Amino acid sequence: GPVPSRARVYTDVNTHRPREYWDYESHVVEWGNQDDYQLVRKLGRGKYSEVFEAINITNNEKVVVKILKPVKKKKIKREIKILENLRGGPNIITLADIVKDPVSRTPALVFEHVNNTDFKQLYQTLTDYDIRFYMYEILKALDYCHSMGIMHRDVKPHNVMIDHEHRKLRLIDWGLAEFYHPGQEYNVRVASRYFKGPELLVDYQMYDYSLDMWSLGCMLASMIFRKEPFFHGHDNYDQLVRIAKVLGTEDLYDYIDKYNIELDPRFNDILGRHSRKRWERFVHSENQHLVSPEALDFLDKLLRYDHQSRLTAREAMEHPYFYTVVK
Ligand SMILES: O=C1c2ccc(O)c(O)c2C(=O)c2c(O)ccc(O)c21
Repeated sequence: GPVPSRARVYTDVNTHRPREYWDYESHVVEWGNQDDYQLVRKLGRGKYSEVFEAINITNNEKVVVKILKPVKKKKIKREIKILENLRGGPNIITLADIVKDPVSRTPALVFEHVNNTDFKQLYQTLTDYDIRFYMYEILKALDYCHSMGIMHRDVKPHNVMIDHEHRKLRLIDWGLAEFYHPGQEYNVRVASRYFKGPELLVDYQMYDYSLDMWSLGCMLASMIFRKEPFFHGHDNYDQLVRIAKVLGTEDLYDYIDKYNIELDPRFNDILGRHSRKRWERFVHSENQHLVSPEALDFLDKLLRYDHQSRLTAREAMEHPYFYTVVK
C-alpha cells in the first residue's frame, strides 16, 4: 500500500492546540442580527453559496454577504471555525459577522468589503514588479494559514481578491480549507482542475500545505508566461498528461514510485514518454518583460511532482525573486 507522508513544516501545530481549536464539529456559532444587513446586488453563485454586495446599516459600511447553500452540512462549521481562527492574519479575508438567513434557512457569512478588479482583466495589466508584489502578498496569507495548522486547498485567481488602486489583496473562499493533522488521509476532490496538484491527480490522500504551493506555482506560470490557464487539461486525466508534457514522464514515475502509488491504468494509452522541458521554452516576445532568471528559478522550485520537494511558503518569501520588491 502507499508509503506515508508528512509536512516538513508546522507538522504538529494542531496536536499541541486545545481541542476547541481544530474540532469544528463542536463549535457553537455566535449569531449576530440579520436586520443589520441589507442585500444590494448579487455578485456570484458558486457550487456552495450565493454572494452579495450588502450594506451594514449600523455603520453604513459596504460588506459582502455569502449565503451558504443547504448542502454538505459539515463544511459549514469547518469554514466558520477556520475563518475565526485566522481572523486578523495578514491578507486573510475578515469574517465580520454570522447571521441566520430567514429565506434560505442557512448561515450567511458577512465579510469585510473588498473592491476587486476581475482577474482576467487584471492579469492582462500586471507589470513584472506588480506580479512579484502580489505574489509576496499571497505568500503572506499562505504562510500565516500554514503556520496556524490550515491548508486552503483552493488557491486560484478567482479566490485572490485584489484592490489594485489601494494595492491590497485578500485570500477568500475558505470553504474547502482543512486542518492539517499528520498522517490523516484527505479527499482528493478538492481545488479546481487547472490548479490540482499531482498528488490529487494520482489519488494520493496523505497530502499537506504543499498542495497550496503547487497551485500558487500554476498561478505564477499563468502570469509570467501570459497563458491562462498554464496547464490546460480537458479533464483530470488529461490534466496530468499536460503536466507530464512539461515536467516529463521519468520524474512522474520517480514520484509515484517513491510513494509506492500506481497510475490508473487508463493512463496506459494516453500518457506517452516525455522529456522534462527547460522553462525558457515558454518565453516569447509577448511575455519576455515578465520573465527573468529569478522568476524561472522560483517557478521551477514550486512546480515539483514531489509535494515534499516544493518550497514552503516561508522559503518562497526568502527567494531572490522578491529582492526587488520594497519591504
Ligand atoms: O468579496 C468576496 C468574497 C469574500 C469572502 C469569501 O469567502 C468569498 O467566497 C467571496 C466571494 O466569493 C466574492 C465574489 O464571488 C465576488 C466578489 C466578491 O467581493 C467576493
